Amino acid sequence: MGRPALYFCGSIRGGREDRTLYERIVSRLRRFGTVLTQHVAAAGDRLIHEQDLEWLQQADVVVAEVTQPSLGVGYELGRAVAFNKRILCLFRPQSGRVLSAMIRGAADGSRFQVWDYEEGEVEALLDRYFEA
Amino acid sequence: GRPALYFCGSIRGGREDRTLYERIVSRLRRFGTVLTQHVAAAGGDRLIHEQDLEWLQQADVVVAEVTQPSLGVGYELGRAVAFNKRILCLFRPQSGRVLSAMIRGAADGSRFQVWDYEEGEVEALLDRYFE
Ligand SMILES: *[C@@H]1C[C@H](O)[C@@H](COP(=O)(O)O)O1
Ligand SMILES: *[C@@H]1C[C@H](O)[C@@H](COP(=O)(O)O)O1
Repeated sequence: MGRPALYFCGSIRGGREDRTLYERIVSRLRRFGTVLTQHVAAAGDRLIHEQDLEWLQQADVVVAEVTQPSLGVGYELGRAVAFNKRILCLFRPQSGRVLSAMIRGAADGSRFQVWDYEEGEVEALLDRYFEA
Repeated sequence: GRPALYFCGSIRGGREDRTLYERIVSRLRRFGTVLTQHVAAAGGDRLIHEQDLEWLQQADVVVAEVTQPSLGVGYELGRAVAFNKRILCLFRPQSGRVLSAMIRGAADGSRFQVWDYEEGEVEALLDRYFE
């Protein structure tokens, strides 16, 4: 509790297409606090559910990369909204996808923000959000 | 008309299973009023979010087909759990996918149930759930 707790979410069983980007995000988040996340660099379901729920409640900020569709990321964002968490979502329009209306439409520009970004930009945008 | 039955399934995550969603929605109509975005373009997404949240809050039972990964379906299920809704999830293992741990691990066998099924079983299973 001596540093901010930053909870990172991104697709796993939805697909690990963006795993490298997730590691880039996590690595940068470590500059701004303790990172709580299921994601581990390449280098039971009830327990997985309960641990991520535990991390989520501990979180001061929830950071989600929402480009790859994922039930778990969506579920974690829904639980996070119900917990009144500050939320930042990061989405890549160049993927060719249209972001879920439930995520884009949940944005209010303050406590729930959805930022579009392109390859090469995410570290700069994280610096902006966390006030480097 | 009650019960109100809220159906969720992938849309912008992919419409791979849209025909199965229609089969599910058609069978749900036998047991209650069906509230769903599904019917057989961003820029106004706030209105979509608010409308599905409205339907979810009115729902007596939430039915989700969770085979195709979807942020919206997952988000709706997360909000549904926070609302302490009765939830039924339906998953097809023959899809070759491993269902999200956040959905499978949310199950408690009563208020939150996850049923595996195969093509051709979904109507019988819905009949069974809704008595
Ligand atoms: C909670 C942590 C992680 O971000 C998310 C992964 O969900 P999947 O359904 O496995 O993609 O769950
Ligand atoms: C709310 C209703 C529907 O089941 C779900 C679809 O989400 P997508 O992110 O568009 O797949 O959203």
